[PDB]
Amino acid sequence: MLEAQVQFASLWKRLVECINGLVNEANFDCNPGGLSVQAMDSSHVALVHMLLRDDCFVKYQCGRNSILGLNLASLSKVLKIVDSNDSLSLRHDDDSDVVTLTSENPEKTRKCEYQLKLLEIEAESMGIPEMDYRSTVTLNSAEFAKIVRDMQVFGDTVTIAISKEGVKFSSSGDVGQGYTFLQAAGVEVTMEEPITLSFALRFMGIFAKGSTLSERVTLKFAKDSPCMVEYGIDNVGYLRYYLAPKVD
Amino acid sequence: MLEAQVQFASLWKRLVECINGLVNEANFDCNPGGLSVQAMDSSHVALVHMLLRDDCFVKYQCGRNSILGLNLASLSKVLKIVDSNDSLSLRHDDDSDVVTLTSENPEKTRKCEYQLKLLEIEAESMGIPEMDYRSTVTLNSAEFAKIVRDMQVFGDTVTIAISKEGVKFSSSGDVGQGYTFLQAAGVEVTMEEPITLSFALRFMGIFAKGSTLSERVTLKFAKDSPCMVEYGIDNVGYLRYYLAPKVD
Amino acid sequence: MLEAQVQFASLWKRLVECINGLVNEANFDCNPGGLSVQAMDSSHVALVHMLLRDDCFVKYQCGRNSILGLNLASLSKVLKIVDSNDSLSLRHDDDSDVVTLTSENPEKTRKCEYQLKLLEIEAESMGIPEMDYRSTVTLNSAEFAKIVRDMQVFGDTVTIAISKEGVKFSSSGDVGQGYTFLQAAGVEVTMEEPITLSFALRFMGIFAKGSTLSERVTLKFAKDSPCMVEYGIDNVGYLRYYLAPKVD
Ligand SMILES: NC(=[NH2+])NCCC[C@H](N)C(=O)O
Repeated sequence: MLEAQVQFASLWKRLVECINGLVNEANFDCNPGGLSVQAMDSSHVALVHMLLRDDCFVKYQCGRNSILGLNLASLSKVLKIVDSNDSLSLRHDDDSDVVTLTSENPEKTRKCEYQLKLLEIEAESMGIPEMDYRSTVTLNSAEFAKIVRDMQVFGDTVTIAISKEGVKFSSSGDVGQGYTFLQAAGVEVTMEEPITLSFALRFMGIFAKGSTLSERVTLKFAKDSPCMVEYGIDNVGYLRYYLAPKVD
Repeated sequence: MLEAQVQFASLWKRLVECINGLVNEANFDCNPGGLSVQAMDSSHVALVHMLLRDDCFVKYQCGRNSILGLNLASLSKVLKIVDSNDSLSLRHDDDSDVVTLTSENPEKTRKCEYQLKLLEIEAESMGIPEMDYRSTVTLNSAEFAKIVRDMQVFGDTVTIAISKEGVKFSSSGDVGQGYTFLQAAGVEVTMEEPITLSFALRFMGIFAKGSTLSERVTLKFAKDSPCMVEYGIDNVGYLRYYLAPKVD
Repeated sequence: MLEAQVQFASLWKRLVECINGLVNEANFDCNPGGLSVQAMDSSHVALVHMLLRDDCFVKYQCGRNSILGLNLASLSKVLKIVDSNDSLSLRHDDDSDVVTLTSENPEKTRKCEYQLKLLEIEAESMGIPEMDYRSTVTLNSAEFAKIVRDMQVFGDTVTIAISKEGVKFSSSGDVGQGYTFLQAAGVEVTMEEPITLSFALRFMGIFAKGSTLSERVTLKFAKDSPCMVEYGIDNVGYLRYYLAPKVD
């Protein structure tokens, strides 16, 4: 059986939101190292990889590796009612077809218990592309979020140009033609060459909801290669998205 | 001939929003002892009693045991645009066919006068449930209101277990099962029975709007009988809702 | 070679907003006088004159006098993404098909630059009553706004009645009848004959959105005259609406 208590459900609420944006069901891999969702979107273009490390939690027990299919829709619909500042313990007793969240008040005056059915989740097609990333750029997560919401009013394909002295997000639509430019303030560009990719803005949008977790996001790029955008969870996990460049 | 000025219009606004959830039109029973609204919902499962005692107001004139039929659709739409912190004078002149709401700011610089046509509404047979209740829980009005929204993500029916330990709202549906357990002292049980009934959340919802009126709420239960939810309005009135149990 | 840099873009934002209320597109007359929009709604009942004198900018520049046709909806969408507290340099160049907006922060570490197609629009045919204005009445822009959306719960014709006592805003319909009355010698009435006209609230609504600019608002009237509602952009320009009265 697995047991994993978070001090503040804050985290789970902020986390499941991000990943429910990409996929409506995902397998949690629970080894003793910690919890680990790694799923693809249905178009096989974007991949989430989240790791919560054991020291993320106040209580963690997972003797042997169980895999739990959860419906992230339902999980979302529940965590939406769990209070920010309540604790949330997630258990599964090994034989059962259910997982169980339990939410206590600091002052123990109120206890909530919800239980969700597990699923058989079919395809773990996967393949964490991890190549070598030449170009990097790091910025206030919420700025990144605004910039994709901004580029969205124009077209549906942000074009990111990276150069010694800053980064240029450009889009184009019927409304006209935008560009936001961030001078290398703040904004830690640190590349090897000039480098320009483009990207489905739908997905950048799903990823940018990341800003709920980390003051700062990091985008990593390489030619012909999936960008990765990584949100650091404290020093106790990562939410990490990869997305195929647009070509054709 | 009647006039009822209240100092802070907030009271009227919050009240009409409360009973408007349940019914579209209702009779404003005006005695020398106070205003009373008694009204059953169209599906005959659910009752409002609303009393505002004579002291609740500032001016309150009413010899005659005079009645008023009022379109709460209309009344609500008007009270919407009346400043929370303005005076609201409800007047009806020796047999008009219209009520007049009149409104002034403290500084007497703005005056608002609204006129509503009255209805004939048959005073409903309905009558109040007769039971004395031996099982009472009192809890924070807003925690109550949260727990219905909470439970409604699962089902359309909520089971309320009263026990010396405390009340336990359970519900179930497609998403899965939940409950919210409260402990006694937040919460004031007065049981003498392992008594546990079930109820329509559509209605528990409508009721819990009561939170706008009173920081606490009392629920009363008789074995196989209508529950009452009471919202004390200062010590100058009550809003009382009664609802039928779900049974076999 | 037009250039028109405001310092706080919130003005461009708050303006286009008001006037987009009335028309989807509008010519921007750019004398070295300054920018002026002049335009009519589809139904040719209502008129917008706005003028920003050159003193209004921090870098005006306009040798000759170009007209600029703009899709206001396209411009409004772009201006929604622009930060209140940034630069906003406008700019047409000779024979050029496209105008260009250009935000930049105080801290000069984020250049934004957008590019809209110009339209061709049949220059304004009907062009200002240019009247006396017998009756006047100034009052808080925000209260005026409140009062129109008040009278909208009733009907969609407001009857404005002025005497020296104050100004009554009357309105009737299915719900009933309201009148909001304000008092003089903070309501700056002053007429030369009590008169009382009527108007479409549809349009008073669209106007009132000017409350975002001037804190006060001046209404002017005259028997069977196109009323006007003025809004000083403090003193670096104005925004003027004119509306045909409803007549018998
Ligand atoms: N668009 C992608 N995510 N492509 C990834 C490469 C192909 C395949 N997933 C593999 O590496 O085995």
